[PDB]
Amino acid sequence: MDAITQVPVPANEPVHDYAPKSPERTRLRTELASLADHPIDLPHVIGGRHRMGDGERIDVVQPHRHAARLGTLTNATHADAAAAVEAAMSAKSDWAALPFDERAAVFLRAADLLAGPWREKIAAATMLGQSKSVYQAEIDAVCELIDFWRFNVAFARQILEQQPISGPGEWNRIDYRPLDGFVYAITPFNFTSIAGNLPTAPALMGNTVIWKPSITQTLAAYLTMQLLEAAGLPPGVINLVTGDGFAVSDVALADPRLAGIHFTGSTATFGHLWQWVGTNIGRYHSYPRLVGETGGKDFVVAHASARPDVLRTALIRGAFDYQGQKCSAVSRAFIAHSVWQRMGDELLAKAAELRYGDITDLSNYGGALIDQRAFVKNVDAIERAKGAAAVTVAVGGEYDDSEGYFVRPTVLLSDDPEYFGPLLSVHVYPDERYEQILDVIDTGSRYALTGAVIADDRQAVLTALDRLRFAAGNFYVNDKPTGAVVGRQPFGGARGSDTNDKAGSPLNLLRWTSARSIKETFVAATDHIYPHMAV
Amino acid sequence: MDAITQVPVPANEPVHDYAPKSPERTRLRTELASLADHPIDLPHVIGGRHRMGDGERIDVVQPHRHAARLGTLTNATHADAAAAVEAAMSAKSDWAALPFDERAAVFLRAADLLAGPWREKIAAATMLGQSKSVYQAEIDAVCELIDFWRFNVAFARQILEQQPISGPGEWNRIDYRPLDGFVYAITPFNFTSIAGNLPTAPALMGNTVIWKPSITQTLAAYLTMQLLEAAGLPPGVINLVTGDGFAVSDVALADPRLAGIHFTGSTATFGHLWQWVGTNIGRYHSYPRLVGETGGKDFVVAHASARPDVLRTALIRGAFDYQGQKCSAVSRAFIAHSVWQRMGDELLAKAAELRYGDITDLSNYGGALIDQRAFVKNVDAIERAKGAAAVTVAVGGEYDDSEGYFVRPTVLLSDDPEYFGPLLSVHVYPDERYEQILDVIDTGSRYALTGAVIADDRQAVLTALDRLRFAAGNFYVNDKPTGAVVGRQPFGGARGSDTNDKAGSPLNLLRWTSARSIKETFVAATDHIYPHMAV
Ligand SMILES: NC(=O)c1ccc[n+]([C@@H]2O[C@H](COP(=O)([O-])OP(=O)(O)OC[C@H]3O[C@@H](n4cnc5c(N)ncnc54)[C@H](O)[C@@H]3O)[C@@H](O)[C@H]2O)c1
Ligand SMILES: NC(=O)c1ccc[n+]([C@@H]2O[C@H](COP(=O)([O-])OP(=O)(O)OC[C@H]3O[C@@H](n4cnc5c(N)ncnc54)[C@H](O)[C@@H]3O)[C@@H](O)[C@H]2O)c1
Repeated sequence: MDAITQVPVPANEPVHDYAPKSPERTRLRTELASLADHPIDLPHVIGGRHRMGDGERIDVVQPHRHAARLGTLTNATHADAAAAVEAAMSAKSDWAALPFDERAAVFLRAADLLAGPWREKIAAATMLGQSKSVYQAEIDAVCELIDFWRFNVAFARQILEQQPISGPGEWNRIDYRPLDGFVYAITPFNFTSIAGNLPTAPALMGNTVIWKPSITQTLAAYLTMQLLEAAGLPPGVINLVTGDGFAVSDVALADPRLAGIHFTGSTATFGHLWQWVGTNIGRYHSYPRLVGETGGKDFVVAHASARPDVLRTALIRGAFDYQGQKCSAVSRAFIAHSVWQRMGDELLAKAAELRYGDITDLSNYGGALIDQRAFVKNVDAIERAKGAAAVTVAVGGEYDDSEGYFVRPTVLLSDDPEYFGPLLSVHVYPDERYEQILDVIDTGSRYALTGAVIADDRQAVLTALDRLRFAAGNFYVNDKPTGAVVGRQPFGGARGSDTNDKAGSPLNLLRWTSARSIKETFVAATDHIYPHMAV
Repeated sequence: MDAITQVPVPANEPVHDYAPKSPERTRLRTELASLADHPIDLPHVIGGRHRMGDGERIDVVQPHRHAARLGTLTNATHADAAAAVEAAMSAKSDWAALPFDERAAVFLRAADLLAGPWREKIAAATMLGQSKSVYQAEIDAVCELIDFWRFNVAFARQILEQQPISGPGEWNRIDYRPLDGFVYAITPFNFTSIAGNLPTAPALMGNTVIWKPSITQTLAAYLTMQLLEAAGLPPGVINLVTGDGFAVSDVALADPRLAGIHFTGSTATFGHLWQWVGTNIGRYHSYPRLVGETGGKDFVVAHASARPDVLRTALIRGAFDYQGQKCSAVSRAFIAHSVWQRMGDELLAKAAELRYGDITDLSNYGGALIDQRAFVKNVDAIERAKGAAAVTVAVGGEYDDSEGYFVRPTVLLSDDPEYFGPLLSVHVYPDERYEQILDVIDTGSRYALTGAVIADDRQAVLTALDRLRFAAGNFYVNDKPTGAVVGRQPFGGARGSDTNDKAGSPLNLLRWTSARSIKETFVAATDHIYPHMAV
């Protein structure tokens, strides 16, 4: 090869609507029936070998219909974990020695497979196992994962061409090496996109990986692994180990070849892994790159100039999309009294009518909560709210785990200015207290990933962007604060977090490299003496 | 202001030679006499106030003439440290609210002051206190610090214009916020450039800082502080606390407002601070950004095709420049027998004749070791080498701490393939064992920051760049592996370190920011129902 090649130019994948009579709806139904009617083994995928292991068998079910099994996995044992580590270390040399363009082709090809023949399958599997409506499955499992692959390939190519100045007499270049060691990718239930990206991002840059997906996302994960295999991912570059991950960590965090951890999920899990790696820091051949994101909860503030209709829709969608189970969901709204008079009743009537049920009925707005643990935490939050003097349940609050893990959309009214679920707290404040409410938000916020202001008044908007500059990761104007699209709304971690390097920009990819400068001098000095030293 | 402004285009500052009869030599002598003859108090500089504190008095002396005092500082006490923290937190709001261009002007103006009227003063102070020849002082205290300022301003401006895609219906922008909290900058004796950059880099991006320079670099540091003040640095943006730093850390690492640490120095100090911050992680308002570099030792491998003259000069300069006291110095050479026959005697004769003495005599090649601790470690390394069967002292080895901390350039011959000082170990290997020697280097290297191959044969060069890809940070061809120039040879940390973000590229600056996306949607949805849900 004698070339300076360019990659295809990425653009965001269009979101299909699955409207009645559309051909994608019909294709989705065929995939929904096929996955739901033929449950499978969900094995470990180690050095290209699909194998059930010897650890306990654990079923993956439809959260919205928990009697209906989708598959059964086995809990990784220590020997499984040790096999995944050795297979990653064994694939490394032939993977790192493939040219970037051939590595990139794998992910570009996976993107195009996901965009086309696998589209409704990966969407259906995400709908079924994670309890997502077709819209939620589409923006995540299809569009966001496709965009991660195409955009990462573009970002990587952009990194490779960042090169230094050459002075007279020399040539300086930079080589973006992979890491020495394996990468451990641990992924959450709630996004099939994040589950795919976490292991493939470091892989693109020449690394090999063990991937520990969430149990309740393991159907879409296994199918993501199969898609990558059909795209030409070589055996052992990414190794999938199923289960709770406890035995995987026992092995991986003890191995001196651990190069880094790529994690998204709860702050409790992050802290544990973080303290563990710190406790063991003396064993590692290299300082492990810890790249992680943890949760928060989002807020909306509506100014007296807010459009009522926009506000109501941003609260319903922001709080209740995916049953409030995104990275963050709208949990706290601060609404000016005069705007509350115009849209308060409608917000409550619409929340009352919103349909949660079986997501194979495309009527429904959404599905169930992810598992019995989530359902219990939501029951407890609701009962705490019923008993707290400072909060009234204005609508919702009902729950029933008999057919699925269902919690109704719930709105709490609070007169005073955790869990993940469809619970929205609304405080109504006097219009003239806008600035004082901004201060409350600023003083009490450590865990907002995104905030929003709803206001037509430019001065009110700029006042929010200024005063709340540090009170939230990302910040939205006149829209819901959820649903970052790749290439468009990067970053967005919690306050005080160190998250410039999260998924969605070139900075994540640089975490999976170790850059080196190469300097060549054409005519170097042949006498050591310097001009100052002369008589 | 209604503008999209650009910054001046940076280029590397030219290095003055200080040759006999040059006007810069004459200006340097005036500055050398003035600093040497009028020793000063070296106070703390807190919220713009220069004050001696109540901790013990510690003299700063000429390492090469340790009876000659340059100044006297006081060991920061706890109350001093607490005052530096409060003054930083108190300057923050007016500094963060200055527009980038006005912050940048401070550093561009400091650069131009250092390039011109302060040039020979900051060079003289670095020569006197750190025992550097005029060449060593010039490439560091003047050129590298000037280039850090101008290049950082250019890199920062480049970061600010990295912006996302806007979709139809919206406008997405990115705001590069400063950190919330103060930055703690701890700097080493050996570079006046690093000492300046560490505190000013995060400052450029809107942060405020406490700076704890090395005792033996404190003359040039205090004068750097005065230069920044003459450039318009506002009071309390950077606060200088003198001494051993123990009492400064007691306060800073305990303060919940610690945003990050910017450190360069030994791995023992780094580990200690790192474990301390990890032990206290639960107290901090934000996860502290730990940005640090630690040492190593460098190697040169000469192929049978090496140019003898180039090799000899690269070994002398690489090992003996600044008495071997740079970030890394050439400590191990692997030389093909046939090339050793051609330049071995000359290398030994030239090392024997090389002059180390008082650096005010511009004849000398260099000066003394930095302090009594460095001198003792070098005495011990030499005596260990005299007693080890595997090594012969071929030249040098003599030392005398009576007038200054002087250690002679020393070459050890080793038949088998720590401290910082002028000690070079040479192993001579059979020409045909090139590839086997590359393997030895690779297997035994954890602490090489830079390596070099000396070879005219292209195949031998490519074999070294390939086999030693992971055995060294940066890698040099046909030159000494020391003296990275800003914008030209970035990166260059030790093996397994996490140092993409070190001084010398835009990645260091991003460590001092927290990026946020702002999304505005012009016509957001006014109904929550999705197209899939339709009858
Ligand atoms: N900030 C973001 O972008 C973002 C995105 C998605 C989810 N989240 C957050 O994550 C949580 C959502 O999902 P979750 O419940 O899957 O989080 P979780 O922490 O319970 O689980 C995350 C993953 O870690 C695994 N795990 C847990 N302990 C482990 C161990 N010791 N060793 C190995 N693996 C282990 C789990 O099986 C799962 O695969 C919420 O708090 C949410 O806010 C954040
Ligand atoms: N990698 C690089 O780019 C690079 C560059 C320069 C120096 N270095 C390394 O650093 C060392 C050189 O210099 P050094 O001797 O000044 O290193 P050092 O670690 O002894 O001291 C570094 C700084 O930390 C301070 N310090 C030490 N303990 C402290 C504490 N507990 N709290 C606060 N401050 C504390 C010292 O006074 C000094 O200012 C060598 O090992 C060298 O390789 C590395």
